[PDB]
Amino acid sequence: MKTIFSGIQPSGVITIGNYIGALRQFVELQHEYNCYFCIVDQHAITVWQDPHELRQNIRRLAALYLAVGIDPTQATLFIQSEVPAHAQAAWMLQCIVYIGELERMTQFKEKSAGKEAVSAGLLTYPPLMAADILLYNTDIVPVGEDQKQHIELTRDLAERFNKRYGELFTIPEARIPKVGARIMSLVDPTKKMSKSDPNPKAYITLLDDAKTIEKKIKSAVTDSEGTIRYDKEAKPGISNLLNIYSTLSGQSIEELERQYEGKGYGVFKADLAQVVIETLRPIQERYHHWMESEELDRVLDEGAEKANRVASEMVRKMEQAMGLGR
Amino acid sequence: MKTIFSGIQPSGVITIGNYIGALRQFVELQHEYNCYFCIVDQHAITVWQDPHELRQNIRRLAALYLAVGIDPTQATLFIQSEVPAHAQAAWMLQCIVYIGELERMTQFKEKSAGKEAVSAGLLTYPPLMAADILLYNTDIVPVGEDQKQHIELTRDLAERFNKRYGELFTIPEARIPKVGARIMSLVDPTKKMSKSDPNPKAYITLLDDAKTIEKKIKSAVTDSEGTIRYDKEAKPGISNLLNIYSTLSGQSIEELERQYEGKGYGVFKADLAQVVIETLRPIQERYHHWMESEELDRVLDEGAEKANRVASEMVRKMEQAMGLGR
Ligand SMILES: Nc1ncnc2c1ncn2[C@@H]1O[C@H](COP(=O)(O)OP(=O)(O)OP(=O)(O)O)[C@@H](O)[C@@H]1O
Ligand SMILES: Nc1ncnc2c1ncn2[C@@H]1O[C@H](COP(=O)(O)OP(=O)(O)OP(=O)(O)O)[C@@H](O)[C@@H]1O
Ligand SMILES: OCCc1c[nH]c2ccccc12
Ligand SMILES: OCCc1c[nH]c2ccccc12
Repeated sequence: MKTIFSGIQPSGVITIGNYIGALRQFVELQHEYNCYFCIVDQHAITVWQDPHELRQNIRRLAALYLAVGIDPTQATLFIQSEVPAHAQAAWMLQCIVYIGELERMTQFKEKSAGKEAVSAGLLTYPPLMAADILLYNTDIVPVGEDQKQHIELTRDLAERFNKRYGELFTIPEARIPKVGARIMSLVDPTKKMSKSDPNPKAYITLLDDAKTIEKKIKSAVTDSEGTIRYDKEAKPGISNLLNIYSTLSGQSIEELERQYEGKGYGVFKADLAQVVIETLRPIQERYHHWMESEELDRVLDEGAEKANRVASEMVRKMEQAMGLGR
Repeated sequence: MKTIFSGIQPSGVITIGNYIGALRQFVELQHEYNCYFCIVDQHAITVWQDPHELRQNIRRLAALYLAVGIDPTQATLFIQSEVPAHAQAAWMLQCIVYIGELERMTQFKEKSAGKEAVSAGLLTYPPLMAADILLYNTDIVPVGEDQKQHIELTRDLAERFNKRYGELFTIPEARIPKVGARIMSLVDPTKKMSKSDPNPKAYITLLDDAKTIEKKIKSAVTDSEGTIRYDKEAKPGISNLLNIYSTLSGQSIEELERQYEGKGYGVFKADLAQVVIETLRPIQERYHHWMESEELDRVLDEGAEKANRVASEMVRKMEQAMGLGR
């Protein structure tokens, strides 16, 4: 039985991009693999987070993990900061990675483009993520396309540690879905949808109500050609909407192209909004059930205890390999 | 009663520079302050350390801490990596510091000058050091001159956290001794003496035997003027040797200048070597007593338990202020 690890930042409320690219597949993989699913709050604070919003987004993410169908008896669900081994292993891997490898990361370059002043944690984001994965001898890392480069670096760091000190880490492999690996922003179809986008109109969170979802889908940027067909280069907006429609409804893109022959973008958008609303309706109902109850904290308590047992043992082996401590 | 924190890297065997600039004063301050003295093995691995040498240098440093007279019932002596709070607080402070502040650090610039490839841990050395200090509500940090800049940054990070989130950290002050704050290398009197210098002749470790100390002092670079007088600009070699002689023997520099009027560098160096040997002789005897015994590990066990109690509580307050966890 292979091991899976994957994490989601409580930098906001997760989007249909997070769902389609990652979380939706978590629900299937929990039955086939030994699964660790993490709320990576230490990654979230690599940029400014209001403390009250962060505390709440951590609970919201935990509730949405379970609301979409993750069974806490089949997968280990826990908060990153409640397992100290992640910070401990992050430091050791920070001493393995070179500054040039971190500065070349695409995520760092895009996230620091606003400039002014960028935290060191943003630069050292990858070694913490590498620690997340390597601590549990992870075989498979299910992610969207945006995390492929970080997993490539994680493999490099595992190989470097293994050959500098001794064989210890499993070399992880990314698992990126064939469909929906990069949901695009509704207001800029050339940028990926992000839950921390300064525009709320760029994303659909799993907690958006019907009126909000209708507004954001109908406001999504398109061309003016009027034909509903998939073509990323010429029609990136319509192409993104068709991809969301297809993967949420179960209709193929060609089937959707035929369905909307001779129809305008207006009815296409209105229909897609209702497809999204109906998808989110049972998720939101179970979400409110998890946010109301003490059982959410008990799930998190037990998840952290289990992750701590595995991760702290790996840290002991990492320290012994490097010569730290006694 | 004010609190003191100071740490020494097990990157090697500590030198007379480490002793004169820091450790010697530890022995006095332990009776006047609430003291934490640390073996910072996580700082040591910011550059390559052979695991076997690192494991041994950690024990050697612990033994030399106690051999010079640190009383484990008057001060808390512990290993950095055995208190996870240091890595945890280091991550949070990494999210407070800006990359530009780390790149401007003098230590980073000098240590990365060899170039090729520099670990990220070398860049993020300061936020871990800031964590070391701030975790124990430290008032005073006794160090040599080389650590002044790191403590200035630590104060900046404490103030930034305090005003971004809420008053939590004590603002520490450096305590740099009037005499001996920067012992210089014996082979390059314009560089500070360093325990990890690629030349062994640059430093005198506390464990150097008599023949070795004689060799290194007699090989120390001087001018050819022949006069024994203190003048850093014209005679940096002789000036460094006079400073070591003065602070170890209790004679003032002027008293030493008068004593060696009309004498050559040869007898001056030979005499200084014996002053150093006699200084180290009782230290080395008690060192061998600590390395032989189980009581060294018990001291370290109790030190880590006490430091963990204080540091883990501060991490809980740091997490609560930032919104991490629950
Ligand atoms: N636009 C996207 N399309 C598909 N998957 C995505 C997308 N964005 C994130 N993911 C996925 O969500 C998972 C968690 O990553 P993360 O927490 O950092 O999302 P985010 O960047 O903060 O939110 P988002 O990108 O949607 O705006 C990843 O496994 C994977 O990258
Ligand atoms: N040349 C020196 N003169 C005086 N104090 C020193 C000197 N070098 C280090 N120190 C002091 O030793 C303490 C521990 O610092 P550290 O472990 O990093 O020493 P080091 O750089 O590795 O060894 P060294 O500088 O002697 O070659 C510090 O509080 C303080 O900087
Ligand atoms: O950076 C993407 C979020 C994340 C943090 N740690 C991880 C480990 C595995 C998959 C995703 C993450
Ligand atoms: O960098 C100098 C060694 C060191 C690491 N952490 C510290 C905290 C206080 C004084 C010195 C150190």
